[PDB]
Amino acid sequence: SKGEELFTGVVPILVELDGDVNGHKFSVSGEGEGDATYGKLTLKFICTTGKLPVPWPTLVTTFVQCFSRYPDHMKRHDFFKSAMPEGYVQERTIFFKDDGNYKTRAEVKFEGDTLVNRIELKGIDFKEDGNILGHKLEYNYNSHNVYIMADKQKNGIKVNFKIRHNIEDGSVQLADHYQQNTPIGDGPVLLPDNHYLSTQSALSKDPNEKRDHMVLLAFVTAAGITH
Amino acid sequence: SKGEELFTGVVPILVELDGDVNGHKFSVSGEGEGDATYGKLTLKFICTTGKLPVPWPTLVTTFVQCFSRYPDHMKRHDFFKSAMPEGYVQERTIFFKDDGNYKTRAEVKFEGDTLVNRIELKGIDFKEDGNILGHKLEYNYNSHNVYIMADKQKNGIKVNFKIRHNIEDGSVQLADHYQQNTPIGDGPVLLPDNHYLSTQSALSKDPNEKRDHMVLLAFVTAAGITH
Amino acid sequence: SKGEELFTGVVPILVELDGDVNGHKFSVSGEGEGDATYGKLTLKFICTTGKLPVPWPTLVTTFVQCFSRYPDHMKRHDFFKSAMPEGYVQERTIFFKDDGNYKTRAEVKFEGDTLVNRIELKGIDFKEDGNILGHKLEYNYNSHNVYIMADKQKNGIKVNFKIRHNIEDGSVQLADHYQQNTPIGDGPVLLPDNHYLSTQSALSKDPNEKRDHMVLLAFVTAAGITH
Amino acid sequence: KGEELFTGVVPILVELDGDVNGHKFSVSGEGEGDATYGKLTLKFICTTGKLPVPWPTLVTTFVQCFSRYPDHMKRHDFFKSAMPEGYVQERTIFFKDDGNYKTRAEVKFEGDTLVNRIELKGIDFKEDGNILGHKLEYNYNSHNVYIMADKQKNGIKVNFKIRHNIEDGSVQLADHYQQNTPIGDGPVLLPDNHYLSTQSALSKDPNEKRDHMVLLAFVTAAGITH
Repeated sequence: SKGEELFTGVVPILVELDGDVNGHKFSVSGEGEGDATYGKLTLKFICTTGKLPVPWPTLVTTFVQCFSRYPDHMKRHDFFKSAMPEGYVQERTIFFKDDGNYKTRAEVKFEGDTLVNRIELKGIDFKEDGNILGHKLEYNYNSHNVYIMADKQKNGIKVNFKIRHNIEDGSVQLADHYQQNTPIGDGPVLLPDNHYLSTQSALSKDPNEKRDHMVLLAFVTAAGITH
Repeated sequence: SKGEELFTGVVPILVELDGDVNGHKFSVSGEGEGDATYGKLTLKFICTTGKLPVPWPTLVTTFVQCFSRYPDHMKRHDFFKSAMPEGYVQERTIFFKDDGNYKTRAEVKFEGDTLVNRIELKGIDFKEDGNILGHKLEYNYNSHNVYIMADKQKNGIKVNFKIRHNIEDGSVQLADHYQQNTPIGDGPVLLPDNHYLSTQSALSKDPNEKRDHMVLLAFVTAAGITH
Repeated sequence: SKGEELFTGVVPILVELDGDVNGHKFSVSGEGEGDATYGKLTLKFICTTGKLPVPWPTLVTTFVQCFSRYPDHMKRHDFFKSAMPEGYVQERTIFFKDDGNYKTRAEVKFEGDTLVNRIELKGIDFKEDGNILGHKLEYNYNSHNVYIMADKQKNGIKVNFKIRHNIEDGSVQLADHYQQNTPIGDGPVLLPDNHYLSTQSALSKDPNEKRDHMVLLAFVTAAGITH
Repeated sequence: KGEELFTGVVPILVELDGDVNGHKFSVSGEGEGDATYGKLTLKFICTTGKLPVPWPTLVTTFVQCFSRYPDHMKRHDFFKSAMPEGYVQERTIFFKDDGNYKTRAEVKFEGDTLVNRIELKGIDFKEDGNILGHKLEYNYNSHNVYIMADKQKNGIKVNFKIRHNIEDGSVQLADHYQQNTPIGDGPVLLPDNHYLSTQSALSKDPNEKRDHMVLLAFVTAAGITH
């Protein structure tokens, strides 16, 4: 696609999130860059309102699948890049098993030379001392496959996966993600055959940073198609 | 699961289809056996009403995913066998791109020692000299991945994939499958995490058979989960 | 490769083996066809000297990897078709754990329009009532990955894998395969990056065949490269 | 038993003495690994000054014991089985149309630290080539690392081919021939054939003045379901 050409090098990224979980309001700003050639992202996020009222790992998926590496033999299946520069809307509901849910809406588009992800998040029905509001999730992250299908009637894609968040007591908290992406612009996009994205995420801290924050490094690679 | 034990050896299979495509009525009977230990199926189908009014390859998917091989580390994700012996209802719409569609409903269950697949099929809006009613498909079959997701809210699974049917002029006819599977019985069943089945199908003819028929050998293996 | 073009359709196959295992001399003739577009082989083998003195499954690997399906994105890695029509020599040692070994030399090449596999096999040091000469192997077959690497100095490849043969008492007999393939002709061949072949095999009988025999259907697909 | 040593975060030390076409250098590295996620974080410093070869050419030389082996493949993890006593890792790396590295390393626990001590000899490099001429980009591709048992040495043989992107758009290949053997007398796990899928991110420390490399790696075993 034409949008693909915008990703051949290193692209600066900005992330902005306005959040409300059980009435606790908060904001996060992020910045970094993406190198889709290697399917690699580097981002740092800061809670600018003080302490983040939910665990950092619960927000990883919310904080730019246009940086996925699509191998050459799968390049006609890259919806994300095909929607650029005008972008796409990404909406999710994330159901935390035996707990509350997040609902998110984001616009992912170029603003000048920068890929910008602007999100609104609303979380409801969380348990005051469940794993989320009780901060019981470990500061780590597992590898996942993100399943993608075309949604022709909406000129976009439907996406589903289930994050496994390790809890401090040895158990796992699941977070079931129902996701849709739809183009912002009117130009044609690539609607894919079924496939998946293999995703790895490394969370760390900036030793020079005193605010509540998260450093993220991600690798994302499309797979599953040989026709 | 309990139902898993029913598939440790060779199980006889019967298949019965009653069909109507654009008003053309037909019946097909099938028989053979499955060996889920190897993900292997061998079946022969006969059109008992005369000539089959659609190409045999378009019915391959319609004609027992309980015979899939689930490797030991994925056995908790085998919905199909866990629903046995009482079985499951399998419903599909199959959309032939630029052509008509099949809607099917099937009960797959043990009747005595035999696994029985009883199907009703209705096809509508087919073009009279399209690839299907014009018999323009080659007698062959590609390898496909069948994507499975849980639908817990509806007590079953949702399955999606797109068959590529090779056409006699070198093009491909796409057949987009939307499938739902629901237990028939009351007992506990396994709802899987997202995964796929890798499917290969060999079509052939019985040299001693003068009626319109298809011999089918399949291998199906589950993949995609390491957690 | 130029040799690739010889496999775009269905290609008849002939197999001939002369064997001697612990002094037991036997001969097997086989015939059928291959369709590399689908990675598919169908073959029937007959022991023309009487009863086979070793179990049929032990000879499956010996009885045409040129019929593998190489996906379009991996076609530069298909050594086997590149060596045609002049062909290649395939040599193996097969070490049956806690038992004897087979040593084989085969020529695989076109003779007219037919792909012929002509093999000499020598087996030594088998135990008289071990799993092999004692006929304790089940008539079935598991799926395997066949690992391929280039051998630049021999202008060919080196191949390794270990077959798991199921035994009648529930155990497994291992057969470790050390394999080398070299071109017969002096024309250019394709030397691959490391990859593997995913292989599935279905063994059956011809109900109207009174001779000692085996019917074989195989699917083979190359994988492991996206660069 | 060696498995048990990797359930949590394990500090790492790396020490390399090198000589490439007579150019002597040393590198010290440190960080940690978390095999539960197959994840490594390491920082390397050239302590002798400028590194005389590109940082990417040394990535594979600078602890496969931190690979994630999924539960169904745990019987195939040679690397951890050799711990704490360790293994020797030897390689020849052939750079196509250029010279070669030969390495010998001991990888073992020294107290609670996993330590990788390497000797590297490089020869027959072209002074104007991709390596000594510093024409490799500061990046890294994903690779599969193919492992087989070597029963008669009671270890493994490993082969793969690194693709290093060149500053003009071409690729410099580095064919790795690798062998690992136990240092101790204890039993080890000899695996069935399989591979490790490897991803590597190279970066810089914005406050580090010395010639250095920051590396993050993810490594996961695959290919077995029997």
